Amino acid sequence: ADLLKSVEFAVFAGPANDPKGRVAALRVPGGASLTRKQIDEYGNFVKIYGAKGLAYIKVNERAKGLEGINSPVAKFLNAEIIEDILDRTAAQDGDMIFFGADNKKIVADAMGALRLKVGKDLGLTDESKWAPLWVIDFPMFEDDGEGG
Amino acid sequence: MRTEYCGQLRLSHVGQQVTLCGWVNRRRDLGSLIFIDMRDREGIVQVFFDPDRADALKLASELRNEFCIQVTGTVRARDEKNINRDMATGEIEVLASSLTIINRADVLPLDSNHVNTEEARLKYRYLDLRRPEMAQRLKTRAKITSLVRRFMDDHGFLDIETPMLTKATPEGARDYLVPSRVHKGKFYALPQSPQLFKQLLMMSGFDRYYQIVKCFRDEDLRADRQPEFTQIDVETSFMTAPQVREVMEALVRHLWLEVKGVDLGDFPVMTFAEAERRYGSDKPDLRNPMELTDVADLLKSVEFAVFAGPANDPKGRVAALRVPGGASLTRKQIDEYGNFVKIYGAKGLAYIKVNERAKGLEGINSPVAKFLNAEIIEDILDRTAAQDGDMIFFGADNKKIVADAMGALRLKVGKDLGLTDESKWAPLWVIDFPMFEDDGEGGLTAMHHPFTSPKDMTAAELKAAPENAVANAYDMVINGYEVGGGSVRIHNGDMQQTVFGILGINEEEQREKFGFLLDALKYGTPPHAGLAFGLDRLTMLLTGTDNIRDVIAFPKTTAAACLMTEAPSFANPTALAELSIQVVKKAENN
Amino acid sequence: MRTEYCGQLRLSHVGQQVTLCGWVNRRRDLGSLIFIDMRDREGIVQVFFDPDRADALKLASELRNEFCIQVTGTVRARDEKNINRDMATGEIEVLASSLTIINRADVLPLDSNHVNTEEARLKYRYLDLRRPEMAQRLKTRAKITSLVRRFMDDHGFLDIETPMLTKATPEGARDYLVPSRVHKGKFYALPQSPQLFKQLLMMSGFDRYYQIVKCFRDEDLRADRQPEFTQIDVETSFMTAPQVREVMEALVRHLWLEVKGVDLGDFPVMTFAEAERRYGSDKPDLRNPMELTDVADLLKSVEFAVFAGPANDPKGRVAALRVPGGASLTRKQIDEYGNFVKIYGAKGLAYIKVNERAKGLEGINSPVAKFLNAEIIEDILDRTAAQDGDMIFFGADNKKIVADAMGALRLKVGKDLGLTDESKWAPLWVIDFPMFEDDGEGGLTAMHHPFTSPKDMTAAELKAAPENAVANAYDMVINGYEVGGGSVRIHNGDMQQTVFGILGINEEEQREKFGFLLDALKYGTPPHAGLAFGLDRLTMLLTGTDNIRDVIAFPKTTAAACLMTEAPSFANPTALAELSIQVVKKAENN
Ligand SMILES: [Mg+2]
Ligand SMILES: [Mg+2]
Repeated sequence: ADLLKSVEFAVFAGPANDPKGRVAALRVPGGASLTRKQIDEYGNFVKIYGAKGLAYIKVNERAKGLEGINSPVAKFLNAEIIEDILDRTAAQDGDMIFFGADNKKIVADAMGALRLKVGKDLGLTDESKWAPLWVIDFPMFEDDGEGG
Repeated sequence: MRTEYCGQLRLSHVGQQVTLCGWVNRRRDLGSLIFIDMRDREGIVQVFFDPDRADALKLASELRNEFCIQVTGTVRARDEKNINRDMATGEIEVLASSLTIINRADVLPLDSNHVNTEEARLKYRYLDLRRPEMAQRLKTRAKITSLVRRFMDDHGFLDIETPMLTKATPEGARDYLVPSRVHKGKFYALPQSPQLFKQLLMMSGFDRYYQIVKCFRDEDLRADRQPEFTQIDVETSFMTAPQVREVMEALVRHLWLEVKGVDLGDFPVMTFAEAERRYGSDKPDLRNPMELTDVADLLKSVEFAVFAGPANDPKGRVAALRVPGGASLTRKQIDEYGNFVKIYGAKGLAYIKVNERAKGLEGINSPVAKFLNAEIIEDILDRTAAQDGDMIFFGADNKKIVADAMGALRLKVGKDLGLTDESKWAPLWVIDFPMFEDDGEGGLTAMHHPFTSPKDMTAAELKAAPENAVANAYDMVINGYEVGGGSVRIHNGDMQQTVFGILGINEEEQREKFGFLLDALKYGTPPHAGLAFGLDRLTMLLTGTDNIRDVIAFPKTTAAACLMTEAPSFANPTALAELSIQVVKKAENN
Repeated sequence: MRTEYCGQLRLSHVGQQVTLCGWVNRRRDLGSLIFIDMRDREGIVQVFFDPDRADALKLASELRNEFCIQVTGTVRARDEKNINRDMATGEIEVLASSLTIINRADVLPLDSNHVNTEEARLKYRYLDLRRPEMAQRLKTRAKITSLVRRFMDDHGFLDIETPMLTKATPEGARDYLVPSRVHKGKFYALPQSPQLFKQLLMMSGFDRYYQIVKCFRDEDLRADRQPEFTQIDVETSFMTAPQVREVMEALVRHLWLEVKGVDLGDFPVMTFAEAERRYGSDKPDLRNPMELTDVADLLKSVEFAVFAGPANDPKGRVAALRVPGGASLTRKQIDEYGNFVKIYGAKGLAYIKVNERAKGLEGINSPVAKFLNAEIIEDILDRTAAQDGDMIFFGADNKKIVADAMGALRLKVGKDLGLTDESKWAPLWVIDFPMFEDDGEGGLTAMHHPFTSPKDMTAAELKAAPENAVANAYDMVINGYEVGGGSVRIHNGDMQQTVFGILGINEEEQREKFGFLLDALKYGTPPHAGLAFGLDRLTMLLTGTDNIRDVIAFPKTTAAACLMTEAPSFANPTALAELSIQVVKKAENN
């Protein structure tokens, strides 16, 4: 988000400047080879969780520039912003960066399941492994929907 | 100067010398003999350069992809073994006697035998529109608008232009603003449609109006949703809904005959209420033979809450989906669907496998048969008319949950089991759409524009029980897509006032949202009604595409940007200066 | 539900029972008899209510003008003594048998038995459109577009839509900006025309395009100048200019034959130079037989500063206007003219009365005879082929002021002396326009537009002497009005780049402003020419009207306002914040 608070592109800008939102990037290893068909399916899969789409950036020849990538949103971004993303997400040649731009809950829900799907669909998820962990500091309360 | 178009050559042209202007679509060589697929707007024709002299040839060996050339030669039959079935001109070829290279062509940035992002094609749109597959969709759109015009003009509709620069703060505040250089600080609005002007033209006595016109939306550019879209706009006077539907139906039928050669046949008509019940959609796909059956009343007394509750709830339903030949279905498959319906709010998906009715409870196989009984399952198999082999799926929830879930489940199953003949044309009319609904905080809001009239209510009965009042509105669906809609407007002022009252639109509001109109209704307003067909949809259906961008010559992307011209763009400060506006940004604490 | 239109009924209908729908135009009681002149878009029909049918006559006594009614009656022959030869339905009337008052009507705020101000009419536009004179204009406009469309279709032009949400481009003129809610800080531009998009379509393979589309000029609005106007946009491929004019000259003749029923003949053809040398404008009115003559060459050595000066000025000319029977003019008369030309920035208006060339200088009277001499005056008369009883005015100044003022005085003197036959049609083609025109700021501007091809000058020669380059451009003038025009486009990249150069736009700007255009020219661009027509002017000319606002359903005033809707207006403050913009003071910020 902090990388895109400026951009004129409201699709990113709105939610990046909106504290109840966020622009989330999901880096999928060697997912650049993903297909026109496959991207579109995911596009619709995220909708199930409230997402109004899925912007992407296909990373080909990293150290080559905006020339080294390939993205429908690249023109709404620029050279500097895109290196920051490829860097931050530690993208690699042949990698795929997916974007979720909406209110925190939707981005969490969409990119969270999307993150899971892509893992199984691409077998990046080694399910033979055991991954335990602690999640601490839960909110005290939840919205009750009726005000309380 | 051509004498004919490449793609129109046929066996009947043999012996005729022709002159063709076009482009090289593909080039192939047989030794020194050069074969070229010469293309122009009508399609491709094979042209062969076979001079028995090295002089004449020269030029031809230079031709490459997209060269713009002129050649004059004679038509002849292709040798039986080379006749091309998939080519309108495939039974003939042209033997060139003259060649003129009008203009070369650099190497194309768009790949021919490779895959191109819709991003590149959009950037090189003028290159992509050359593809015969692409040209054709736009050639057909031209025949479609030509057919509409001639049909409308013949049935007495007047083509009368309405303004694009219009009164701002018009509808939903979902429009484009155009700042005025002359009236500093003031704006016009690009129209959602000739919304109020066509009604004015009915007051002005024109009797029937239509226009092929552009419209603008300004929401979040969903895919299939451009920032501007063309509508076949219609308005009539002294006509009832049925009489409006009939003429608009003869239009579509006329379009299918003349374009696809199919006779759509009389359109079925349904009520918004019947549609949600039967198909769980206000836009039913009737290419799918299945349908939902209500069986709530058959289950109002069982002990099983899953059914008993939704069955007894006044705002709940228990829909039965009978899928012919579905008993032969996998736990795996029955589990996918089990999940699939979860996407729309379903908690589950009970089912009854029907193997052999004649044998009774022992004829079925079902996890819930236990909680039911012989009679109930018999009544249900009767209502749904289950044949041995059929599967009965049940969605038992809130009217909405069931509708979207089973609605969706019906569509998926049908495709899956090959039950829906994707190749059938299923047109219909959905009518009697509710009049109102809850808006944001409730109260009540118009399902259509506020000038729509009630179908079967009095101003008082309406003021008395508006919640479920039924509108005199109609929709044309073709294979599950809203392709048109309209309604009968109000001509009785008492009635218009009551609507506004129900709507919460007070006097000051009325006066600024549409005062000239309201004024216009004071001079003997005739009964009037209209409708609008989305031209883009119409064209998608008529050319078998599914991508809205394929029926528009210069479409924008989802982000409403144009990749070729690169609009929208930063404006010149000079210009912003005369316009008396300036770009600003929240100076949030800095 | 009507059965017929009030105005179509003729004797041929005598006998039938008809159901009319429409408005009460007039009402006349004749004893206990009630007569109504019922109206609908086809016209007026007299309706007779007999006391024999008690209830219809009962309701009919409440009918006032403009009531919306329905009457079912019987058509019948009026008596010979009651035939009204001035109504199309003047030989019949309808003996009513039933009446239904659909809606009463308030007294119209727009009086009809009297004349109104174009202003009051525009506020109640809807009402003013109920008038026959008015409604006939729109119906002929519908007829014309319909005759155009069938024409284009028969000749193979495809109707392809272009976008209205465009990219603000360099030069040309001024656009209406449209801020973007998705690309905050960026705009689109309403198109001045499908100018670059139609060429892009000729490069896409479509071969002939046309569209009846809206264009927006945000420059100050003149007399018959609306902010929006409609053009019959045309673009062709593989055709020369003479060929383009041919078919284009055919569409217009067809219009004049189908509409006013006149034949025009082959349009004469004049070059820009001839047109200026002879009439002082690039849109001459050949209805006026007079024509200007040049004499500067004869006045270089005169003492008289009023001639000598502009005659030795490279950018000046001294034009003589021989006005037949002009000697008869009076002093008050000669002075109005003298002042008249002042309006166009000219000085005075020297003159010579030729009473008898049979007396040399003695046969002529003049305030400037003493300045010229026996020789110079003989050449001036010969050159002008002056007749005894002829007046010769002289305009000496800057080429543009002379053309401007002398071509104006040429037209005015035409009406005054009754020398122009307002009844004739004078159509023609003005061709061979220059590529550029001095822009008053140091450089050059495209006479027609940046993409116009030069008749025969090479890129090099064009770099050498651009001011002198002749264009492959043509205008169609009819009676002194520019109805349409266009040019053969540039299909070569170096050429296009070169012109962008002369136009003062640099590589970088060319790249970012016309980059898509510069690339497309690399892929076999075919030769292509086009032309646009002024629909509104065409309709004006064909409906014999001089008020362009009389051919538009809902036009705006000269200040670009809509008195009926009240736009432009203030936009919702919120709307602007969502658009990331705000209105400012002309001074204030910067
Ligand atoms: Mg709808
Ligand atoms: Mg002009």
